[PDB]
Amino acid sequence: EVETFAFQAEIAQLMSLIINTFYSNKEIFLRELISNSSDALDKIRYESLTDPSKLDSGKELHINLIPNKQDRTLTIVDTGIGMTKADLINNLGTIAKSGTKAFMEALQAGADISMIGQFGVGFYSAYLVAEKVTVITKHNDDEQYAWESSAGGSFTVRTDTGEPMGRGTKVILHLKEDQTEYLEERRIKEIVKKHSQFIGYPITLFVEK
Amino acid sequence: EVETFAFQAEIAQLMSLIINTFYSNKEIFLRELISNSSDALDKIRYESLTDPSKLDSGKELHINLIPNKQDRTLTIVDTGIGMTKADLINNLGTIAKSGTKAFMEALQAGADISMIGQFGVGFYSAYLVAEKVTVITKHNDDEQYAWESSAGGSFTVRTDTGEPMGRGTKVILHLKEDQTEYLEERRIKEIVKKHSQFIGYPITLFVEK
Ligand SMILES: CCOc1ccc(-c2snnc2-c2cc(Cl)c(O)cc2O)cc1
Ligand SMILES: CCOc1ccc(-c2snnc2-c2cc(Cl)c(O)cc2O)cc1
Ligand SMILES: [Mg+2]
Repeated sequence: EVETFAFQAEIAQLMSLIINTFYSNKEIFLRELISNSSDALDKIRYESLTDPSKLDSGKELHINLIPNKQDRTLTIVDTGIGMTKADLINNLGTIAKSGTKAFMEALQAGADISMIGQFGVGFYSAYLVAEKVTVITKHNDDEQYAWESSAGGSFTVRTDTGEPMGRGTKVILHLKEDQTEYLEERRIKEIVKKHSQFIGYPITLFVEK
Repeated sequence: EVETFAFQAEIAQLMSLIINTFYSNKEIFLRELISNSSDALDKIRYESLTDPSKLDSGKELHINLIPNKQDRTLTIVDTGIGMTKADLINNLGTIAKSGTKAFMEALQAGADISMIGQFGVGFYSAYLVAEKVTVITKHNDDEQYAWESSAGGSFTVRTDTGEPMGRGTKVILHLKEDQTEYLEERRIKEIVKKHSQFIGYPITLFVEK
């Protein structure tokens, strides 16, 4: 049922540096995840321009942000193109080996962690705030899969048994104990307004009981 | 031999606003074109991770900048994934109808033209400096095509008879008469250093006799 994989050495090194480096401006993780949702939304939009049946798995193109203080999770849902199993295994659709190398060289030429998305590896900034990340994804070709990792060098992939998602990607951030500010409505609103004001899909921040 | 197409009304409106709006910071066109080359380079890199034969049409992943003062052209060449004929017709692989709408709304909510790439339509910033743009492209699936437009509502596509390119995209900017600074070596170097310092492929600026 569950397959466990080793990250490539460079990606393990990227994740160790994100986890261990002192860096206070952690809120940029949300901009990076919302940007990857926007890129995935743009891909299904573009494919649907020539094949409208690609939206038979959901016509609405949007992003939901769902805090849960009881579970200590922040979930980012989109209805973008989704990832195949192969793309999930292959670093969640990114060019992460080469992007890591360039990001390292840049951190040497003075860059800072907030520039991670210039290297094609912004997903991994989730580990600024999450002890465990779970990525549930469904592409029109393919079945629904769950990826997960608490870092430490490995990740798992399984066929997902949760709720069907139609099409798209859900990123569940299991927050570190000192990072619960990212469940607060005022804090999430301030970060989306500062860094994702011009994203071209609706972003709905859910509220809690 | 030559097919002529109308731009969609929103894209014609995007190009008219880029051509007619007073806006002095025209040099951002180069960052936008070099970013689209980087995205195309990332796509063939990612595809080659699971199918190395995709690089049988050229192993090196790079960007060349070629000024020609005699022809008044600046050419941007990359060896990225290339575009099919369909993608060229469909706004050079972009979601340009919806990106235009969001860029317009943003220019209302105070944004400026330099933010065009946040709307997925940075290509069209070429018309800040070019009277005519020619896009020659070759994808592994497909033949080599040339797209061209001097704005005014239409573009052409033909099978290209120039030099074979192996794989990738060449953007030829036929500069406006008052925009020849963008052929000067010191000027191009200053713009790549200011805005494309962290692009993860080599950028070679060619020199002239
Ligand atoms: C350089 C960006 O590369 C990217 C960007 C997005 C993707 C894709 S395709 N399907 N889902 C995602 C996705 C992935 C993540 Cl991690 C996410 O947070 C949200 C998503 O919708 C693949 C590569
Ligand atoms: C939002 C970016 O969307 C993009 C970005 C790049 C592409 C692609 S696929 N093949 N070539 C290009 C390309 C296109 C242009 Cl115009 C260029 O200047 C250089 C290129 O290599 C398609 C959509
Ligand atoms: Mg981008």
